[PDB]
Amino acid sequence: ADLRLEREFAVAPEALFAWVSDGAKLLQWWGPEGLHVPADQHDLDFTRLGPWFSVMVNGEGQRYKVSGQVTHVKPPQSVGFTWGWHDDDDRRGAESHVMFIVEPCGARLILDHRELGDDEMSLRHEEGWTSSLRKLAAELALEH
Repeated sequence: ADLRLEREFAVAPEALFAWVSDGAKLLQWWGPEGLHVPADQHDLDFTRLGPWFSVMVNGEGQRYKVSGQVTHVKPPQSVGFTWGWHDDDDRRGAESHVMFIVEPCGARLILDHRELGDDEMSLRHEEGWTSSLRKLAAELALEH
């Protein structure tokens, strides 16, 4: 019910943080490879506190909506937000907390997702995040 992922990048921590907090940048790699978020419906931005949400659509038209609350935004340091998927009738279930933290070295990113349904879910999310980070990595290497 608790997962941890991390990767280093040849960019400046200031940059890495902007890439994991700014909506313009977030909307670039959000969601696993294969699915995207329609500009039509979302509020993906961890730059300020308050409600955040975002639906994802895959290559087959399947929609997935996840909501949350940005709990803390430490501009250079880190961000933290609430996590909850939505029902077939727009009803969010089990809630979790996601945290993106930087820390230079270049700069490395730590993704920590806790309080998930169980282990079988702590896996499904890990691979999901893993898949989604590939898109960030690529997005970064394109901006150098």
